[PDB]
Amino acid sequence: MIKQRTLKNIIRATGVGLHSGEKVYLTLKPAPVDTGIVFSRTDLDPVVEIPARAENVGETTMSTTLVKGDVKVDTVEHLLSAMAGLGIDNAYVELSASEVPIMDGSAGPFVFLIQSAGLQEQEAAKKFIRIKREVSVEEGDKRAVFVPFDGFKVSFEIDFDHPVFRTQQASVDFSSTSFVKEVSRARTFGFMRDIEYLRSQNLALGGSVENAIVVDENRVLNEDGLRYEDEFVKHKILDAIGDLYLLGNSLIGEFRGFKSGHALNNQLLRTLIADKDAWEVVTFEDARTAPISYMRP
Ligand SMILES: O=C(N[C@@H]1C[C@H](C(=O)NCc2ccc(C#Cc3ccc(CN4CCOCC4)cc3)cc2)N(C(=O)C2CC2)C1)[C@@H]1C[C@H](F)CN1
Ligand SMILES: [Zn+2]
Repeated sequence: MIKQRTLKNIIRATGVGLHSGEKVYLTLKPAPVDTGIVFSRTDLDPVVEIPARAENVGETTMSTTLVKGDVKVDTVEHLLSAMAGLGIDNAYVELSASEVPIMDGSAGPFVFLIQSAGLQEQEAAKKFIRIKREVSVEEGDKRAVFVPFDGFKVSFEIDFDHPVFRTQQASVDFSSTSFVKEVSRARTFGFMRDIEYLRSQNLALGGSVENAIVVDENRVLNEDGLRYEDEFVKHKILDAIGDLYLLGNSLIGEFRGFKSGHALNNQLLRTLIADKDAWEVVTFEDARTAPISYMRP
């Protein structure tokens, strides 16, 4: 059968929080069967643990954020992206501060570390949510859609009215396209104008070229430019995938985002969980017949 994966070994990384400018020490520990992904504030006494279920999501404005009480964990999307990518079911994610470190602006550093350590299969069937019906949300000109699909695939359009905006639509089937190779390296991005305002509202305090695509009026200001033709929309997919990990079970279906953010992605989540008609849980007693598949541990 398809079995749950956890970490083989623990991983320590160090970085800054993009919004906080805070030095943050990160530790990824294996977790038991049926733990799911569980974020943890080790700097607090006692320690505060927020499962990365959708129920725990807060201010979605500048990043995806987990809350319990008046304790938050900011910017989980890139890491959850990475964990989703490699099909990790169970991990604890320890932090010395409120924000998850940004590293380079992509999932790549996270995927690296996860795979250097390696994965452990566990005597327990992986549980899957199969999309069974179109489920759609709109707000103004944004839209966000699940569509049943025998596999896992993500599509995104964006429109920025911008000299730099190269391609603004992409679609990836992850049962025939390497998440690792095609999506994981896609960096977050800010606009020159936004940044000037946000710094003077104590946001983007840890932001630099070393972890973000910086865009002028006209051009990427990053000396070494883009990792991809379509990095921006490739990053949007990355983020989308993270948000979808909050289900707390992997997805057999397709997502389509149009101009969508964390806020509308999270609405889509809630609505989907609410319409029990629209989905079902499935395990597979024979991976050679299952519609999505996995990399070697
Ligand atoms: O990636 C995400 N969203 C995407 C990207 C983008 C967005 O929300 N971006 C959010 C974002 C905002 C600001 C920065 C920065 C910086 C910065 C760079 C240089 C200096 C000065 N330097 C410092 C060093 O010295 C030299 C100068 C100072 C600061 C990076 C990302 N977006 C948008 O739609 C944008 C348009 C609204 C969709 C989510 C959200 C979080 F960003 C993380 N994941
Ligand atoms: Zn992002």
